[PDB]
Amino acid sequence: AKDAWEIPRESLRLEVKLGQGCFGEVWMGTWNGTTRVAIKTLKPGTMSPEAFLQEAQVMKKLRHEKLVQLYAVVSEEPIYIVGEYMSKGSLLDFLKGEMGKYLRLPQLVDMAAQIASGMAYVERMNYVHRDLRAANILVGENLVCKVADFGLARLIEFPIKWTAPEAALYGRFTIKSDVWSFGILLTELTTKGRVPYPGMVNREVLDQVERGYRMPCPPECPESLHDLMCQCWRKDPEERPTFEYLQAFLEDYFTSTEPQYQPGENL
Ligand SMILES: CC(C)C[C@@H]1NC(=O)c2c1c1c3ccccc3n(CCCCN)c1c1[nH]c3ccccc3c21
Repeated sequence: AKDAWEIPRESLRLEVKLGQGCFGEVWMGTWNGTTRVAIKTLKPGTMSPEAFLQEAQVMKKLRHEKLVQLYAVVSEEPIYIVGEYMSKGSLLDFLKGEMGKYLRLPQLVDMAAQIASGMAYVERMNYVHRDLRAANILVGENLVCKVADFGLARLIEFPIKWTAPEAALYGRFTIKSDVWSFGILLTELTTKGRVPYPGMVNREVLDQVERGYRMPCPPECPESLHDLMCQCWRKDPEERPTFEYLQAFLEDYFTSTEPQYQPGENL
């Protein structure tokens, strides 16, 4: 047979390495000498397809403005994956970078809104991400944010700190378990890249969380946004808000929730 996304190898041209990985690397290049693309290569032979194209198989059935776009694939060795190019790289690196110092609440909340918007689409498609966090979020020009990295992210039929209890203990990955991760993601944005649960390892946090402990309101962060985190951190996953609620709440934040927001030294 043949693949509808399959393009010839001579259609692209790798130029600049964007960052090596433990399963390959990412390259900026030109598709047909006109299309600016981002090629995800392969480093043999750890993976070594399981299939490695499963990253793309899901990116075929999904399409949204807040999701990183799939362009094409290459089935023969060396295996390649062509897709949308995000100039600023990972959100985590971006927050930890120089720009993180100048980011304030308006920009941070707006970025979360886009992610919530992207995840709202995923919610409508009846899909789960299973690894929603700042490291898996690509940022481009004009502070645009797009959901990325779809490993084993499938239908409905170890980042423990970002993972919901029922998903870590019983493997019950739902769209409501992604909401949990979104609440953790909101702490990463309000701390500008700090690892959640500071001074706390995987075993002690899982026990502490199961007992009912939740992360405190981060410095300069308003109570209204912290409450949203707690809603996402409710023990019973059915009570967690939808991404439809999350997107709408964030988009209308500085008008309907905090109309009297005054900038601080960090937020
Ligand atoms: C559409 C796809 C093939 C390429 C995507 N486009 C980029 O510009 C880009 C991309 C990825 C990506 C995709 C899938 C899995 C991991 C990926 N990574 C590693 C980051 C850790 C993810 N949790 C990427 C990355 N890293 C950067 C650094 C600087 C500039 C651009 C990218 C950059």
